[PDB]
Amino acid sequence: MLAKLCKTIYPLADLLARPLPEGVDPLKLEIYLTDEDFEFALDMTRDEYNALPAWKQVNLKKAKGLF
Repeated sequence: MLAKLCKTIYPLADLLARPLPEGVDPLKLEIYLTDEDFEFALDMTRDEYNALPAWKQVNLKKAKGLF
C-alpha cells in the first residue's frame, strides 16, 4: 500500500460510450485503461503514451473514439 502502488482500470465500454463512473475522467481516458484496453482502444500502452506527445497520443484516442 505505502511501498507499492495499486491502480484499477475502468471497463473500456464505459469510457468508449457507456454510462461511465467517476473514477473515469472525461478529459483523460487513456490514463484509465490497461494495455489491453489501451491496445484495443488506442493500440498503445500507459507506458508508451506516457512518453509520446499529448496531442499525438490524443490523435489516436479521437481516432478510435476514446477521448
